[PDB]
Amino acid sequence: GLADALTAPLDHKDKGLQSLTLDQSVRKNEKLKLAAQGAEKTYGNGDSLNTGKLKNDKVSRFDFIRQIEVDGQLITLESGEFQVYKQSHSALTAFQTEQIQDSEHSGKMVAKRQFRIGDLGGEHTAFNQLPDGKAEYRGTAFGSDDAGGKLTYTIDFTKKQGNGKIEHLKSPELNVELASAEIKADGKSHAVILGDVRYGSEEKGSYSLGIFGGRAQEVAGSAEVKTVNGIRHIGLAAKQL
Repeated sequence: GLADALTAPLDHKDKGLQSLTLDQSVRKNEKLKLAAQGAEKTYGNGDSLNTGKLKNDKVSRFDFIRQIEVDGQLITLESGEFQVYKQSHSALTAFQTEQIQDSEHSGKMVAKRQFRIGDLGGEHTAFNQLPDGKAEYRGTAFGSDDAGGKLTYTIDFTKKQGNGKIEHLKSPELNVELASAEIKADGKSHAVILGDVRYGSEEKGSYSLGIFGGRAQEVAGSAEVKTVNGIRHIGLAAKQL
């Protein structure tokens, strides 16, 4: 499904989420080239990724090159692995950097590793159309070199509160509690949750989730965990059973 995501047109026959707009994953004035399984495609800011072709509830992986066109020619600025986690009403992306442009010689690349979240999108649940009871979510938490995290989350729509936890990441300090937090209305009037992240009794950062699907089937977003090495980013996506 990787080559097809790069070569085939959007087809509503494929399982949703059908597509994802790459607003954050491609910066204005730059281009993003993805390659996998013998195919490639280049994206500009605002283009859509064909997530329809990707498998649900798993991380799909592409090689990426972030490029800039300067007076006709394409210069590589960064390369590595582009990750996409697909659910039915939501999706998110992330970047594992492996190389960056040398700071002095534009034509040279230098080994360098780092990790960051890209886009989060899908069919946002309207704040004023939230369901009634309580809901349980289960899914994935993924960070640099580790897609084996397990996300547990619970929403009480009556109290408009959510809370949960991350387990099983290889780095134990990343297995944090996602502390109780209020469901609020976005600037786009979408339902969102912003909360603290905790380990033991202590605050360790923050998390941010959007609620997706007509019936709040899904949550997705990310967490930042403060560490002595220092901030670690974790992608988050879960769904009702």
